[PDB]
Amino acid sequence: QWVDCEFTGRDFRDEDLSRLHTERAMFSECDFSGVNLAESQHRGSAFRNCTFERTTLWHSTFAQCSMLGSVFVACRLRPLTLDDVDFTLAVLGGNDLRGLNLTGCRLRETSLVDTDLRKCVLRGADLSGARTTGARLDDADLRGATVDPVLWRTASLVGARVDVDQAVAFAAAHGLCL
Amino acid sequence: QWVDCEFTGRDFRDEDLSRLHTERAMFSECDFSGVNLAESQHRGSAFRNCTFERTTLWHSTFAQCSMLGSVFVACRLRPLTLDDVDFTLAVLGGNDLRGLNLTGCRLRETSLVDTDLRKCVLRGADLSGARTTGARLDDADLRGATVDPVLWRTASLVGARVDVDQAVAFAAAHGLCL
Ligand SMILES: [Cs+]
Ligand SMILES: [Cs+]
Ligand SMILES: [Cs+]
Ligand SMILES: [Cs+]
Ligand SMILES: [Cs+]
Ligand SMILES: [Cs+]
Ligand SMILES: [Cs+]
Ligand SMILES: [Cs+]
Ligand SMILES: [Cs+]
Ligand SMILES: [Cs+]
Ligand SMILES: [Cs+]
Ligand SMILES: [Cs+]
Repeated sequence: QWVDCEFTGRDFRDEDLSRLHTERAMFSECDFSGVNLAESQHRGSAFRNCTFERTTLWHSTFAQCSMLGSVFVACRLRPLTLDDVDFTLAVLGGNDLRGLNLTGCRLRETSLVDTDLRKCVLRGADLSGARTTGARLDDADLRGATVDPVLWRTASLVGARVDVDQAVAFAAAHGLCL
Repeated sequence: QWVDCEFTGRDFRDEDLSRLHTERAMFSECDFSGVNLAESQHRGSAFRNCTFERTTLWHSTFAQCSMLGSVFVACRLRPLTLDDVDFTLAVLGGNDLRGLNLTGCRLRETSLVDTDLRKCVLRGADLSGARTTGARLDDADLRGATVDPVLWRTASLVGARVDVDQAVAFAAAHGLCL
């Protein structure tokens, strides 16, 4: 258990940190490449501008945690239990996030380039400023999520679930004039 | 002036009928191929299942007239003054109708295949059952018009003006789930 402490510029590479429990641990610029972090549990922690390359995070829990600015490259992120996790400014490009429940999660200015979010639950999520080029949102649930008009012409949306507002914004994003 | 009379299966081909005035003239199955009908004026008349091939109808006026079932092939239809003209079941495929004001006109089960309706005013029009394959509705005004979901994936709509309902139906026609 790492409780009420910080870690800055620490190199945790290729370590086995499975089942780690943290509470109010603030990590800044820590390197978690090749780290095995399966079955870990986090509550109130922050992983700020950290590097997650090929990090294994599946079967984990993050509650009220921040991931602001962190970069995730080819990470195993499913399944995963998230409750109010801030992904603002984070880089999730190219990862497979299919099926993850991301209700009300902040993804402001998050990079979602070529990220697979198929069937993801994004109700009430905030995607203001996210980069969605090549993003796959098929069969995902977006109702009440705040999204920019650019998303409507960048992500694939077959079967995506939306509210009236989004449908209207989709329509205007494809050249119709309201 | 042809007033309160009928004409059935009449052959009017290649006749000069320019400036003709009719009032409650009922034409059924009349052939108007190659006919010049420019500057004509019609009020309360019917042109039912008539044939209009290469007929010249520009600079004309039709008020409360019916065109039910008539076939129009390469006709000059612009400009034109229409007020409540019924085009139900009519064949307007391939004609250039650009810019025509068609407010509240019925186009139920009308064939609009490859018809150019760019910039047309179709407010309050009824297009239930129209066939819109290759139809061009760019910069046209559709607000309050009743249209089938199939129109949203068949006609070109760049800049078309729509209300909230149509935008929503456009959205659902492209795979989004409301
Ligand atoms: Cs361990
Ligand atoms: Cs802090
Ligand atoms: Cs949860
Ligand atoms: Cs969640
Ligand atoms: Cs916003
Ligand atoms: Cs911003
Ligand atoms: Cs004449
Ligand atoms: Cs009649
Ligand atoms: Cs008129
Ligand atoms: Cs009109
Ligand atoms: Cs209808
Ligand atoms: Cs019908």
